[PDB]
Parts: sequence; structure tokens; C-alpha cells
Amino acid sequence: AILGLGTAIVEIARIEAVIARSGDRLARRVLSDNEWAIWKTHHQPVRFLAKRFAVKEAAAKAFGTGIRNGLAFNQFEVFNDELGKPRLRLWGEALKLAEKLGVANMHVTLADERHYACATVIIES
Amino acid sequence: AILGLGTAIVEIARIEAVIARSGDRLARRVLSDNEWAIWKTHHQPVRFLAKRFAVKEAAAKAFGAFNQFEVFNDELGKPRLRLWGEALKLAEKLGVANMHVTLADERHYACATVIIES
Amino acid sequence: AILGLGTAIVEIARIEAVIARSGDRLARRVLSDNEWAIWKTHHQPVRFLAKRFAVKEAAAKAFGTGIRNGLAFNQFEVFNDELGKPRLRLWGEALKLAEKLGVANMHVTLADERHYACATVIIES
Ligand SMILES: [Cl-]
Ligand SMILES: [Cl-]
Ligand SMILES: [Cl-]
Ligand SMILES: [Cl-]
Ligand SMILES: [Cl-]
Repeated sequence: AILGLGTAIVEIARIEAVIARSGDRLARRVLSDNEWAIWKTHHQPVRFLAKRFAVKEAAAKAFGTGIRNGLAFNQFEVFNDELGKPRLRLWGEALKLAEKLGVANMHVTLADERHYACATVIIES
Repeated sequence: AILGLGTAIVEIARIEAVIARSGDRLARRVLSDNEWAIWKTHHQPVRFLAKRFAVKEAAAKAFGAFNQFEVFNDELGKPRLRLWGEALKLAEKLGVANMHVTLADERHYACATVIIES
Repeated sequence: AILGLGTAIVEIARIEAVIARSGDRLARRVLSDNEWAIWKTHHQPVRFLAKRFAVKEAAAKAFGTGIRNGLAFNQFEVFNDELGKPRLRLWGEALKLAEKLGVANMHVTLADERHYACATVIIES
């Protein structure tokens, strides 16, 4: 059964503007350790960040809570499987919420165009 | 089982142009009574309308009038669907037990996805 | 059970620009024979192609593979049923892979505005 659904659209130029304002501080804030390692050596760091931000926002919506009760963007880790498909890995409070809700499967998709990154997340029992 | 899936993208500027041309007529046509009440006191009514239009369009596609697809938000802010009239009747016929709604926006666009489920 | 999820966003102007520089080449590669016939006489052919790209990219992502192992965008044929709702018809490797994955239901939606087309695909047991 579907336990939740979330979507996000991110203006890549906005992420770019935040980076101009505060350097790597947005990345330090929203990225897990594994994602941070990827960001550091990524070919297009702004685009990577915009995409990960989109998944994290969609995930928070999919859990039906948004960011609250000790949740945080850095607890929603994006990784890719061997074929390139995006996946979610949960940490701390996010992981505890998933276990409480009885989450068995987390479906993630990412898309981008020149100006926008979009993501949709479905969580399932 | 998934009974239906719908998505929508709405250019907020397009909605603004409709409102410039015909006032609050669009809002009168597509909003339910509860949504209308929110529209009247909203700090950003056009954006509220664009987002609700997005959900309604997505809901219509998921089922395969817009004011019969009411958007409300729960205690945590999560968007939800409430059905009226012919929409409610259709849902019972199809055996819809669960309806999942999400919406998002940025400066120029609002987006929504709706999944209906047995 | 959800077997996969895919989404895509297409800037219509980008498709317009590719057509301006290389004509029919983009369309011939990604469209099935049925879609090609429609493209050749469609009243809004660029918009048609952009929407087809959106669905096809979302479908390739929903299968969890992207374009690899003999899969091709021209194998994910979009058609509209007697009611008018968008549907997927699969060919070649895509058809074979769906069977092997145990796909019993495919859910397709698409949307467009003046500048952008988008689509989401869910495959299900
Ligand atoms: Cl800015
Ligand atoms: Cl009402
Ligand atoms: Cl056109
Ligand atoms: Cl169509
Ligand atoms: Cl355009």
C-alpha cells in the first residue's frame, strides 16, 4: 500500500544564487556525509546539489511531515544503484520515522532540464 | 492496486493573465466553498489558485467539474483530496479507498501529482 | 506492488532548437512507426514530440534501466485509448523486459504548459 507521495521542483538558478551568497554552506547543510563526498569532486556541483535538494524536499513531503520533530534534509541520503537509478537511504530521525510507519519500499525518480530539477518520491508498505 | 495517476504543471503567469482578463471568475468556477473561503483571505490568492488548479487538473487525469475536487490540508500541512457530487459518485463506483496528493511550486510554476488507489 | 517510478521534464524550446538544426533526425530515432505517422501530420508537431520525449524518458526510468541492453525509446509507444487517456504500448526488448519483471499494469500521465512538458510513469505488478 502507498504510505505517502511527494514532489518537488527546484529552480537551478536559485541554488546558484545561494552558492554565490554563502559558498558551500547550503551543501554542508543539506548533504549527508556520502553526498558531501560526491559534491566535492562532482563535474557539475550546482546541478548535483539542485537535484539532491529536490529529492530531499519530495521525500519530506512523502513522509507526510515535511521537516519537523528532529527531521532534517541531511537524513534523506540519495544514492544511485549500479544502473544509475536514484534511491533513498535514511539516517537518524528519518530512519526511525520510516520504521514506525512500516515503510518497506521507497521509490525515487529525478529529472532535470536546463533550468529546473524535479523529483517525485513514493513510500510503500 | 493503483486505480489512476495524474500530473499537472501550471504556469502561474498564465493564471495571472486569466485573472487580469476576467477577475475572480476562474476562482468562482474551479474552487469549492472551503477553497473559496481561503482564496478570499489569502495573502497570495493567485498562487493559491494556481496550486489548487494544478491538483484539480491532476485529479481529473487520475480519474480519467474542478470544484468537485476539493483540496484541504491536514494538521501537518499535507495536501489531501475531498470529493463532491459526480466525483464522489465516480470514486465509489471505481472502488477508490485512498487518494494521494502532492504539490510543489517555484517562482514561475506550480506542479501536482495525484494517485488514486483501491 | 510498485515495480518502478519515472518522471521527466522537457523544455519545448530545446526540442524546437534540435529540429531547427537537424530536422527529422531526432523524431525518427525515438518514435515508433505509429508515432512517426502522427508526427508527420500533427497540427503541433514540436509539442507532440516534446510530450513523447517526456513519456519515453519517464518510462525508461520507471523500468529502472534507462536506455541500455537493447532497450530504445522507440519501444515505448504512447497511444490514447477510446476514452482519451494516455497509455503505453511496448515493443521489442521493452515488451520482453516488462514480462520478465512481472509488470501487469502501467500507469502513464502527461501534462504540458506553453514552455514545458512533463510526464510520470508507474509500473506495477
Ligand atoms: Cl535569488
Ligand atoms: Cl467546500
Ligand atoms: Cl508545435
Ligand atoms: Cl496527448
Ligand atoms: Cl516555447
